[PDB]
Amino acid sequence: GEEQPRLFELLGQPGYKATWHAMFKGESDVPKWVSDASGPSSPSTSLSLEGQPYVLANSCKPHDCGNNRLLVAFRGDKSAAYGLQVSLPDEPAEVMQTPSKYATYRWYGEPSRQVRELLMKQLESDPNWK
Repeated sequence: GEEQPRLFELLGQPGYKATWHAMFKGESDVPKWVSDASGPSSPSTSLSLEGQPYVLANSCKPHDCGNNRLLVAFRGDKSAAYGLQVSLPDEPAEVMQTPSKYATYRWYGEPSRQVRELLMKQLESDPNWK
């Protein structure tokens, strides 16, 4: 794996910007923060999945970061992107303990099961995520 720019940085580049835009074609009721994907973001990673390259990026909703997470997998060649939006409720307190049991997921780009799993692994890289 190799460090890559953060999502807001990637999306400033003409190539990633265009692939991202294309991902939302035909989608309805997409929150502005998701299509913008301009909020806090930790470093991305380029890696391989069974010999196919992806750039795995993340962001979260400004000022509601823990409860609103975005994970993205761009193909290495930038020809397609796949996305995962994670939503957590505010209550009960145990959401913080086992967020996986409370989360609602929305998928973008019609990812395969294997790409879905790759995106879940990125989410699960947070040591508090369980």
